[PDB]
Amino acid sequence: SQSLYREIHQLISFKDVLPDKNLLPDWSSNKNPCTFDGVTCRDDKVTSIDLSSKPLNVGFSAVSSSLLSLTGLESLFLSNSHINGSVSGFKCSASLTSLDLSRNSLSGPVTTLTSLGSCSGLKFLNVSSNTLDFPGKVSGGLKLNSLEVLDLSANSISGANVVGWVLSDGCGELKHLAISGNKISGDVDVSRCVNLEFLDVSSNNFSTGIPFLGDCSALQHLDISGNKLSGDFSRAISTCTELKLLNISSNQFVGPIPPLPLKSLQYLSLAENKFTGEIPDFLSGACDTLTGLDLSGNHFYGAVPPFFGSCSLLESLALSSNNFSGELPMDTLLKMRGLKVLDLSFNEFSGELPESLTNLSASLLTLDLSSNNFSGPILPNLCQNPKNTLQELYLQNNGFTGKIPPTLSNCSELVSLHLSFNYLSGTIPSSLGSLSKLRDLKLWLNMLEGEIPQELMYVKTLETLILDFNDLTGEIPSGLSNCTNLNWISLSNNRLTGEIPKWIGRLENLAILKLSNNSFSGNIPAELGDCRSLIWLDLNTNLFNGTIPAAMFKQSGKIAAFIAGKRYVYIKNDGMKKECHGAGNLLEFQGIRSEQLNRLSTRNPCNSRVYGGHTSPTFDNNGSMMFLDMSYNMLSGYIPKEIGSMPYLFILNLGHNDISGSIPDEVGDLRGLNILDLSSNKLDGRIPQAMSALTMLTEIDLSNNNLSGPIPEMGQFETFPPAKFLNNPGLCGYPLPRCD
Ligand SMILES: *[C@@H]1O[C@H](CO)[C@@H](O[C@@H]2O[C@H](CO)[C@@H](O[C@@H]3O[C@H](CO)[C@@H](O)[C@H](O[C@H]4O[C@H](CO)[C@@H](O)[C@H](O)[C@@H]4O)[C@@H]3O)[C@H](O)[C@H]2NC(C)=O)[C@H](O)[C@H]1NC(C)=O
Ligand SMILES: *[C@@H]1O[C@H](CO)[C@@H](O[C@@H]2O[C@H](CO)[C@@H](O[C@@H]3O[C@H](CO)[C@@H](O)[C@H](O[C@H]4O[C@H](CO)[C@@H](O)[C@H](O)[C@@H]4O)[C@@H]3O)[C@H](O)[C@H]2NC(C)=O)[C@H](O)[C@H]1NC(C)=O
Ligand SMILES: *[C@@H]1O[C@H](CO)[C@@H](O[C@@H]2O[C@H](CO)[C@@H](O)[C@H](O)[C@H]2NC(C)=O)[C@H](O)[C@H]1NC(C)=O
Ligand SMILES: *[C@@H]1O[C@H](CO)[C@@H](O)[C@H](O)[C@H]1NC(C)=O
Ligand SMILES: *[C@@H]1O[C@H](CO)[C@@H](O)[C@H](O)[C@H]1NC(C)=O
Ligand SMILES: *[C@@H]1O[C@H](CO)[C@@H](O)[C@H](O)[C@H]1NC(C)=O
Repeated sequence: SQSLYREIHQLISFKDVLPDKNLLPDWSSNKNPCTFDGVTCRDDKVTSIDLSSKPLNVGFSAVSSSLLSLTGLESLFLSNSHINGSVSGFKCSASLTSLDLSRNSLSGPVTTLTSLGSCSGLKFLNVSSNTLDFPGKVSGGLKLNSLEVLDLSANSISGANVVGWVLSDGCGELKHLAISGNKISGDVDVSRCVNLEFLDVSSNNFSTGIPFLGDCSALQHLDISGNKLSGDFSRAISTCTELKLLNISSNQFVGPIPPLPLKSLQYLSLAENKFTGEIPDFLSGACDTLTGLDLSGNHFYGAVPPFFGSCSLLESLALSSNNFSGELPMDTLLKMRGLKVLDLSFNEFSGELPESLTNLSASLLTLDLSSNNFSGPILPNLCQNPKNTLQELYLQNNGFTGKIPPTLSNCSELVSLHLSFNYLSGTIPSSLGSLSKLRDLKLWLNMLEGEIPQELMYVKTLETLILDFNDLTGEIPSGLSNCTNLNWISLSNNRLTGEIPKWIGRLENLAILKLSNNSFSGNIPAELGDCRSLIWLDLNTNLFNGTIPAAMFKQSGKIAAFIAGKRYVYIKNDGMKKECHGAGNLLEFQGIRSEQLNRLSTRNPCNSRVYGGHTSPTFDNNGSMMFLDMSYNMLSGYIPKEIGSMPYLFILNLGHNDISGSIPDEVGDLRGLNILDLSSNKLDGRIPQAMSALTMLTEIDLSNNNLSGPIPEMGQFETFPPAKFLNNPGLCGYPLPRCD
């Protein structure tokens, strides 16, 4: 036939316009397209093409001209295919049923989509994750009332009543409308869309009316989350008898939980609003079907009602960041046969942990009790129940006393263990070495004693070891060398001894090493220079000595930084108190209230400058050290000129050592430098004029040295007070007295 002749010539013309033709190596002239990778055939005819996640790097016009006009083509999948340009008029086969152009670079007004009316059989359209917008006046209509499924999410569509524009020429056929992640506002009226099953208008700019749903006869999924809505959503959905998922989270709803349609409800989220009061008894009506409940981040209080025992299907219950109280309602929890995630964090539950909690160890995946006022010991009998499934145990920021139950080694599925901010005494059980899947061990701010267990070597998966603020002793166990995936080691504020092992150069995943305020000693191992992920090195307040090895900077410019997305807290030191040392403590802060930072004050001579966030380096490839504090040690000799080879270095603290020689002119290359402390050393010579080039300095200290001659007049030096240059006899020039 001709369509066969035409099919093959159309496919190859397309292949030929690709900048990297090597992309479709088995597509070739004089070969049957039904044997081509990417192609689906039925009865020797092409029915589908899927070139998704291939970087075609071509424009839509190539697509519409070569592919969309193919006789008999039923679907075209081109997600994440580096297609750019915009849609416009073309000839389109009548059999084309589905078009997926998601995750591309289509641009232009969303009205360009109207030209897909050419495709008279088009029922499913995905253009999510592009840059389609809506310039100015919202008039006319999209004119694609034949669609069953339309996804316009994650575009650049900003405007009022864009939804009216989509539905203007009818929506009797529409089953699924998604338009989340834009900047759309105004009215949402889908009452004429009597077949609509799925509506997602989340993460937009709605702040007026609640969506009008009319009879709401087929609606199963309603997501209006991530807006600024308030008002009577209860009345709006009261007719929705088929509703399975209702997500109204992250809005501005206030008041108690109002009536809800419960007979079909599987997932409910009211999280991150301003709801008040107690959980009402009438919610028992969903217990036949409810699968997920989320009430987090409101102002709820009281206790978890008894009726929840009948919710035998409830898999996850999240109630964090409210004000629930009383004891852990074990009587109710134990009936929840299907429960898998339990999150009561950031409330005021109190009392000791009930013995019966040991049964849940066999059903739960996540147990999060962090940031409550629990007291007593961690259940020793925990994970007795053979076939322990528990993966995540979060008990941080409570009032637990006693030992860390070695028993915890029986929860053999554990990937994450956070017992920080408690009053735990005793040792770190050697048996934790058994947790062969453990990635995160966080035990900081307790009273743990004894040595860091050698047996940790048995945990190949270990990524974070956070042991700060305890009473630990002994040396860094050689065993940790086997833990090659470690990316965050924090041992500060203990009483550890010995040297930094040279095997540390072996850990090529290690981004953060914090060992401040201990009694570590000897030389800084040149081997640190071998760590290719290292961006945060804190050794302040120890007994280190020898000279700073030039080699430790060999990675500069070669660093790519698995460390991001972890909640941290950075407590900046004010030079006000002399007992307070270092630039500042970077600390892990998952599941802990900042209000409880005051717990540190019995363990920390530091008075109040707090920087929150989630870890997030600034480069992605070819960066360098970002933080280097080696202050308050006994380092000597001169500063290597390779010190200047770190353009991402925000902070440099070498204060309070015995460093001598002159300041290398290469310090002037540290263009990202915010802080520079070299105070209380034996540095001499001149401040290099090269340092006039730095533009990001917020703090400098060069006081208590033997520096001499004039302070550089250009750059930022005139900006700092005399105090920063005191006790340098040969030193003159503003902010000091003019030079003789
Ligand atoms: C319109 O297009 C967008 C963009 O493609 C699309 O959104 C994406 O949908 C997919 C699912 O189709 C999402 O990817 C999933 O992510 C979850 C975890 O968040 C994974 O568990 C899923 O993996 C499953 O399936 C895989 C096979 O593909 C298996 O290998 C795996 O074992 C799992 O079984 C799955 O990858 C994706 O996150 C979204 N979001 C994006 C990319 O923005 C959207 O659904 C389309 N719209 C319509 C109406 O179809
Ligand atoms: C390195 O580690 C050691 C070990 O933590 C650390 O020494 C400790 O410092 C803290 C903080 O300065 C000290 O806390 C004190 O505890 C005594 C009782 O032992 C209290 O009487 C003191 O209370 C004062 O401060 C309170 C408010 O913070 C006031 O309410 C009260 O009225 C007092 O003014 C004080 O809190 C702790 O004693 C020491 N412990 C040891 C072992 O010395 C050291 O500071 C760390 N070094 C650095 C540079 O951080
Ligand atoms: C309920 O809606 C919330 C809020 O939109 C969802 O949480 C967000 O998920 C999006 C991606 O869809 C993320 O970009 C946001 O960071 C999330 N926000 C918050 C505050 O968590 C949530 O996933 C929805 N629940 C369900 C089951 O769909
Ligand atoms: C589309 O992508 C190509 C390849 O980078 C580029 O050269 C071209 O200018 C782009 N077209 C538009 C409309 O920006
Ligand atoms: C959201 O809508 C309001 C009112 O229409 C408008 O003034 C504002 O610019 C929009 N805000 C955002 C985040 O675009
Ligand atoms: C939270 O609950 C406690 C205990 O019932 C109560 O005393 C306290 O006032 C509540 N907190 C707030 C902020 O209302």
